[PDB]
Amino acid sequence: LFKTETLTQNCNEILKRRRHVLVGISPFNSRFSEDYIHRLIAWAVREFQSVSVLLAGKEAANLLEALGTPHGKAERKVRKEVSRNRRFAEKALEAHGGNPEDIHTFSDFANQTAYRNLRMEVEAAFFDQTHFRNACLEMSHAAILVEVSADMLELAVEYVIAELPFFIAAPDILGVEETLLAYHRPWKLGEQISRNEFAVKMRPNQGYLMVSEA
Repeated sequence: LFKTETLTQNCNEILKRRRHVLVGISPFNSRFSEDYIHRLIAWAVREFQSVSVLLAGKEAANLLEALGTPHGKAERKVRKEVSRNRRFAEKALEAHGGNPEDIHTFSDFANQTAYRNLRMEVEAAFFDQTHFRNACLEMSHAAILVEVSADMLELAVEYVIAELPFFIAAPDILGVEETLLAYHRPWKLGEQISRNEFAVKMRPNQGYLMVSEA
């Protein structure tokens, strides 16, 4: 039903224990359709003890703004899109035996200590290390995905910075022992992170699970 590919041999060991998976769902991404979300979550609930859903926070508007959508309309548009992702995930979670309250957005933790610490770690790296800054900008290019300017990227990159703590430690934010972030795309930044190319480090209880249909 789904084929999986881990980041590291560590990501693989977390995978073997099947404790928690954090399923990402992106706004405005043709991948996530009601039927697809239903299948993914179905598979998650089967394969793991515990399933959580991660949605896009407020900075998702930065993406629409980079595409020239005006600021006010951008927030309203993101609100509609994300609340719609939520409704689809709630349905699926309810239907397959998961907990409908296990949906979060990456903005929900803004005042949480664990989230703020991590966001600081990422900002310090973003500003200090040029390599990291560029990896991040490449990634925000990926997110916006008719020409793309450097200012568009300085805008959209807020999205990548806000999201990243769930990629490097979700467990600290959600209070869970260990977890895998499941998503359909390859994560290039993650591959570099895993090789110790930056001051940002993936926590030993976190892993990235690339998931694809079968």
